[PDB]
Amino acid sequence: DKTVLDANLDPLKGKTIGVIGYGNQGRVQATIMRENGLNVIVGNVKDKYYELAKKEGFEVYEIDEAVRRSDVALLLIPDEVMKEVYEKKIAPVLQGKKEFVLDFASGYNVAFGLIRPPKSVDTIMVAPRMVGEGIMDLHKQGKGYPVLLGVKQDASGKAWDYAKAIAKGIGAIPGGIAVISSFEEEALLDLMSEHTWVPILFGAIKACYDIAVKEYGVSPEAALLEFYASGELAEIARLIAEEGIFNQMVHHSTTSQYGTLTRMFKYYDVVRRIVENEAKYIWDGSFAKEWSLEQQAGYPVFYRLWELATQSEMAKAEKELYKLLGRK
Amino acid sequence: DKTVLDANLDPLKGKTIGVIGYGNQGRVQATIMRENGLNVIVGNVKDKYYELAKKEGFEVYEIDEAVRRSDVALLLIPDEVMKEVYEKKIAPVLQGKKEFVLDFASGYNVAFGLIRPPKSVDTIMVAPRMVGEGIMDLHKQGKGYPVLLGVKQDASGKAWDYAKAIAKGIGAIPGGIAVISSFEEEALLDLMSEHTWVPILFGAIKACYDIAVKEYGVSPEAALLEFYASGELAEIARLIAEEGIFNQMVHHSTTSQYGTLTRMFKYYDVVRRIVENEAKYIWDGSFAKEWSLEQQAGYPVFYRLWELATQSEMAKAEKELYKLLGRK
Amino acid sequence: DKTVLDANLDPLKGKTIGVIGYGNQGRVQATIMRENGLNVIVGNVKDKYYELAKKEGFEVYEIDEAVRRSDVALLLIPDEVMKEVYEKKIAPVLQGKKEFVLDFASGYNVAFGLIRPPKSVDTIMVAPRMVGEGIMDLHKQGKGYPVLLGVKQDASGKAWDYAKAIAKGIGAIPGGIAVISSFEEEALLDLMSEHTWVPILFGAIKACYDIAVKEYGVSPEAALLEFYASGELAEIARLIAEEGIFNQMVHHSTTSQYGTLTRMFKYYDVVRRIVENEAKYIWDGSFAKEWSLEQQAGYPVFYRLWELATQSEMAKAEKELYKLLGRK
Amino acid sequence: DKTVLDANLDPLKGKTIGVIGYGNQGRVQATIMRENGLNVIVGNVKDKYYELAKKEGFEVYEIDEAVRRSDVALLLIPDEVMKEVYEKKIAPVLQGKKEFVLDFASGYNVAFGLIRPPKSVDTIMVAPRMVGEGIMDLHKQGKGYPVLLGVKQDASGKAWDYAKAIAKGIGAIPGGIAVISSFEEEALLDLMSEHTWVPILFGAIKACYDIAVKEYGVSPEAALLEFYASGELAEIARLIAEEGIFNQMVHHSTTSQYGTLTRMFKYYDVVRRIVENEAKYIWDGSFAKEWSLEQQAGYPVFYRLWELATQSEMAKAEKELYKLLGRK
Ligand SMILES: [Mg+2]
Ligand SMILES: [Mg+2]
Ligand SMILES: [Mg+2]
Ligand SMILES: [Mg+2]
Repeated sequence: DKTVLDANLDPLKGKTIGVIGYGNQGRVQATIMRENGLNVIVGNVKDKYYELAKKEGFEVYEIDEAVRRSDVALLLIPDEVMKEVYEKKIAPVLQGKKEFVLDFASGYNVAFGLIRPPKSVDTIMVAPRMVGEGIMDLHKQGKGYPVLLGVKQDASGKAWDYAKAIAKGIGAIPGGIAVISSFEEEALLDLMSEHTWVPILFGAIKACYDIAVKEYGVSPEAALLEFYASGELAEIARLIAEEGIFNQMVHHSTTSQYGTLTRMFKYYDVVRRIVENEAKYIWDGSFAKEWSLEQQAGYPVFYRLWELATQSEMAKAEKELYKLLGRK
Repeated sequence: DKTVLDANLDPLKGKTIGVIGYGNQGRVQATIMRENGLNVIVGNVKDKYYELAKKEGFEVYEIDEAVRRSDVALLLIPDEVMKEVYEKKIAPVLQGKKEFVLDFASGYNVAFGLIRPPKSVDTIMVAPRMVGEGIMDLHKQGKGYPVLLGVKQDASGKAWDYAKAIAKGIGAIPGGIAVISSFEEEALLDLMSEHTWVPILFGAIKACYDIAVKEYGVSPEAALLEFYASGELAEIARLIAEEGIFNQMVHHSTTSQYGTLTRMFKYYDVVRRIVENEAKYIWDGSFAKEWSLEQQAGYPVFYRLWELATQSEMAKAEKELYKLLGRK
Repeated sequence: DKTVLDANLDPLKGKTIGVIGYGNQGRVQATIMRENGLNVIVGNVKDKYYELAKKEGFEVYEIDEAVRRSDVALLLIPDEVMKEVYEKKIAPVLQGKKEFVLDFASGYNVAFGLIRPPKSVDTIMVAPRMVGEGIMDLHKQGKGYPVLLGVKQDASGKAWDYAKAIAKGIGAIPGGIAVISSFEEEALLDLMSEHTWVPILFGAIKACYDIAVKEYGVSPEAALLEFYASGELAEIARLIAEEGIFNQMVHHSTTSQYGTLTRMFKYYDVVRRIVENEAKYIWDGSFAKEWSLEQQAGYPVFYRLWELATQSEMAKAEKELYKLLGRK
Repeated sequence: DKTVLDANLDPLKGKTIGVIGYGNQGRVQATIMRENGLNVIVGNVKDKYYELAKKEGFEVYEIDEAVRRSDVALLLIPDEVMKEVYEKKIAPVLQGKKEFVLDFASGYNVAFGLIRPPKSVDTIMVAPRMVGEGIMDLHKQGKGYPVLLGVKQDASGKAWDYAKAIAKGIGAIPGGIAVISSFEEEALLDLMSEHTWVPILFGAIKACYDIAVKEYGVSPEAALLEFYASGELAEIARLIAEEGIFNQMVHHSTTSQYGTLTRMFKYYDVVRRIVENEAKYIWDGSFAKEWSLEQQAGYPVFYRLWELATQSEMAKAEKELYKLLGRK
C-alpha cells in the first residue's frame, strides 16, 4: 500500500530550520525535533509565547529574521491570520531566495488559492491527526502517531524525501505511519467533519429534548441525564476507537442493537444527500469565500448565533443542573 | 435610421488629447489618430509599454500629468483596475478643471455606478466590435469598422458631436458605421455573450464527449476528431459572418439541415428561459456585486474551477492528442 | 496500443480499383492514389462530372461496367441516393463475384440495415474528418490527416490490411493517423454534432437577440454586431483547434473567464439530459426511419422550416445589414 | 382600404383558358365565364364528366393537349390526386412554355411544398367560400360572392391584375368582394374549421347523450329530439349568418342567454389552448405528413373509425328513430 512506516533523516542534517509560532503545535514539533539532533530557531512576536520558548533553551527571534537564516520553514499558526503575515514579511524575503522549502499543517489557505507562492520553492504539507496534547503524552513512550503528507509544487524532486524526513524528525514515525495525499484531500476532511455529523448530532439532541418536553410533559431535569448529562457517550466513543465501531455494540443489549441497526439502515439516504450537497459546496470553494466575506463584515451572524444557542431553553436548564452537581 | 456613416472632425482640432494606457487598444487608437491630423500625448506607468509608445514617436508622461495638459482624455485600460486609478490620481485633477470630456471603451464601471464623476464634465462612450488586432489589418486597406456610441452626462450639448468626431478620428468612419445607444445597452451585450451561448456550447460539447465514452464504449481519440479537434467549426463561423447564418447550411447535406432545424425549433424555449434569467440577473446589477466580492476575497472559486476544468477527463486526452498530431 | 500510423500497401498492387462518383471526395481520393502508383477507373453517369474526371486523364465508364472490371470499389456518393443505385445496378453484377471488397465513407446506410450485402464480400469503412477541400491543400505538403476505420463483414481475414492499405494510398498516412472503430461509432458521431450543440447554439443566439430587442428596447443594428456579425467566433474556434479549448480563454479577460466557467458548470446537467435523449433516440434507429419517411412525403416540414427561419426578424435585419457593409 | 370590389377584364381577352376537371367547381366557373366573353377549353379524362362537359357545348380535349393550346390554366380538382397528375402530364408539357399562368382553388398542395413549379410561371390563388351548388343559385340574381386571393411566384408583375380579372370573369365581382392573403392563410383556415369546433361539437353532443342515458335513466328516443334530431340548430346558424352571432340570442329566452354567456366566458381558455396546439401543429406542416403517410398505408385508421362511429349506440338509436319518422 501507499503507507509509509519509516524513512531517512539525513537531508535535514547540515541545514537550519525556522519554526513559526510557538502555540500548541509549534511548541511540540520544535522540542521533539530539537531532541532528534537538529538546529532550530523560532520566529514570533514579542509576547507571552516569546518568553516561553527561549526559556526552554531556544534562540528566539522575530519572524522575517528567522527566514534569512533558514533554508526551511514551518508555518504553524492559525489559518485566519496566516495570509496577511505571508504577504507583508515573508513574500519579499522569499522572493530574495534561491532554493527554499515551505511547510504547512493545513491546506485551507493554499488549496483554495489564497496563497500562490513562486515556482522557485518546494511546497509541502504535513498534517497530524491528534488534538495536540496527547502527542507529547505518547512520544515519551517512543510511540509514533499518524500524519498526512502532500505536495503542491516541487522544483528539485526531493519534496517527498524532505516530507518523510520531517515526519521522522517529529517522532510521528517510526512507530506511527504517514499517508500520501493532496492538500484538498485534507481540507475536505477537516471541514466535512465540522459540517455533517457534529451539527447533525447536536441538532438531533436538541430536538429530542424539545420534543420530550413540549409534547409529553417531561421534566427538564431528567432528559439531560439520559441524553448527554451522563458520560455514557464517552464510553461509546472510547470502545469505538479501541474495539471497533460495530463490534462495540456487542456489549449493549439486544434491543438497543436492533433499534440502532434498523433506524440506521433506514435513514442512510437523507444523510447521504446532505453530505453530497455539503462536499460539493466545498470542492468548488464557496465556503472559503463565505467565511472570508463574513470576516470582512464583522462576524455579525457568528454573534447572533452564539447568542441564540446560549439563550436557548436547554442551555439554561443545563446551567442549573451543572451547578447542582458541582460541575463548573 | 439611427445609423451614422460620416461626420465632422473640427471640434478636436485646436485641442489636445490624453490617451491613457498603451495596450492593444490605446496603441492602435493613438497610432491612427496621430495620422488624421491631431496632437496626441500618452499617460502610463514606466514599464514595458512605456518604452514602446515613446519609441513610436510619442511624448510619454505620467497619468495625472497627461491630464493637466489635456481638455480631453481616453481611458483605455481594463475594467478591473480603472476604479482605483480614477479615484486616486484623476478625481482631484478633474475637480480642478473647468470643462472636460471623458471617454471610455466600456460601460461596466459606469453603468453600474462604480464611477460617478462630477457634473462639470461631458461623459461619452465609444465601443468597437473588433478583437483589436484585425482593426489594423483592416485600416491598412482604408476600411472603416463598426462602433457603438452613447452618453451619460452632457453639460454643453456638444457631446454627440465630440463622439462622432472621435469615431472619425480613429478610422472607424467613413467606411464603417456607428450606432447610438446607452452604456447599459453595451455592457448587457458584452456580458450576455459571455454568459449564455459560450458556456452552453462548451458544456454541450463536454457532455457529448462524456456520454459517447461512458455509455457506448467509444475511443477518446475519436470523439475529439469529430467534435472540435477538427477545424470544421471555423468554416461554419466564417460562412456565418460572410454569407449568413442560415444560408450557410445550404452547403451542407439535407440530413444535417433537417436535424438541425428540427432540434433547434424544438429546444428554443429552454434557452430562452435561461437567457431571460441571466439578463434579468444582470440588468439589476447583481453580477457586478458578485464579481467585486470575489475580487475582495482572493479569487478562490476562479482557482478551483480553473483546476477542475484542466484536470477533467477530456483535457488529458486532448493533451495526449495535440502532442501526437504535432500541434503545439 | 490502439492507434495506427502506417502499414503496408502491397495488397493493392496487381488489382484494379473502381471509384464511384467524381464529386468533392471522389475527385481528391482518386488523384492521390493515382499518384501513389495505382490503376484507377471511374464509374459515374454521363454529365458534367463525367467530362471532368476523364479530362484529368482518367478512363471513365458507366457504373455497372466499372465493377465487372474491378475487384475493389469505393462508393463515394451521398447517403440519400446510394440505396437505389446499390439495389438496381450493383447488386445484380455483384452476385456473380467471388472475392470482392466494398468501401464506404459513412455508415448510415449500413449500420441501420438499409443495405445488407452478401457474405462472399469483404465490407469495410474509411471516414475522413475534413471538409474535403483542405485535404488536397495539405497533401501537397506530404501531410497526412485523420480517418476512422471499421469493418462489418470479413470473409478473408484480410479486411483490416485492405483498409490500412487504402488509408495509406490516399495520403492520410503516414503523417496522419487512423483509428479503429465500427460503423455505429461514426454515424452516431456525425449525427450528434448535427443534433445537440449546433442547434442549441443557433437557438441561444436567436433567443439572445429576441430578448435584447423586445424587453430592453435595443436596436436591431447593434445586437448583431456583438453576437455573430463579428468574426470573434472564428477566432475562438481557431484558438480552440490550435492551442486548446480551455487554455484558449487565457487570452481573454478575467471577468469573461469567471462568468463562462460559472455558467458552464451551472448548466452542464440540462444539456447532458438533452444529449442522452438524442443519442438514445439514435442508437435504436428511430431517426433513420423518420428521415426515410419524410422523403416519401415530399419534404413538407423541411419546406415550412426553411421558410420560417428566413422570414424571422433576425434574418431580415441581417439582410438589411450585410448589404450595408458590402457583404454579399 | 385593403379590399377590392371590381377591376378590369381585358388581360384575359386575346388569350385562351384551359379548365381542368368538370366537377362541381370547374363546371360552374366554366359555364359562367363562357358568358362573360371568353373562349374556354376543357381538359379531363373520357368519362361521365367528359360527356357532360362536351354536351353542354364545350370542346373537350385530353389534359396534356389542353395545355399546349393554352396560356392559362385552372387546376380545379381534389387535393388528393393533383400531385401525380401535375408530375406526369403537366410538368413535361410545361417546361417548354415561355410565359404561363397557373391557378388553384386551394393552397394545400403548394403551401406545404408538395408542388414546386418553375420560375418562368405565374402562380396565383383564387378560393371561393361557397358549397359550389348555391353559387349558381346566386349568380342568376346577378349577385357576386366572396373569394380569397394570393400569389406565390410572379415573373411579370401582372399576377394581381390576372387574379382580379379571373375573379371578375366568374361573376364573383362586382356584387361580391375579394380579399388579399397568401396560400398559407387559406389552408390554415380551411383546416382549422375541420379540426377545432366541428369535432368538439360532435363530441360534446355524443357526451351529453351518453351521460343523460347512463347516469340519469333517460330514454334514448328522447335525448335525440332535444339535441339534434330537431332542426332547432339550423335556425341558430341561419340567424347567425343573417342577423349576427350574438344579436341572434335576443330571440331566445333570458335563462338561455344567461347560461350560455356564463358558460361561454367560463370555458374560453381550454378551447383557446386546444386551438393553439392544433394551429401550431399545422403551421409547421406535420398534418400534411401524417395524411400523406396514412395514404401510403391503406387508410386503416380511417376505416376503423368509420366503423366505431357508426357502430356506436347513438347511431343505432338514431337509425331506429329516423325510420320511425319516415326520414330516409
Ligand atoms: Mg480544524
Ligand atoms: Mg469583454
Ligand atoms: Mg455529415
Ligand atoms: Mg375543404
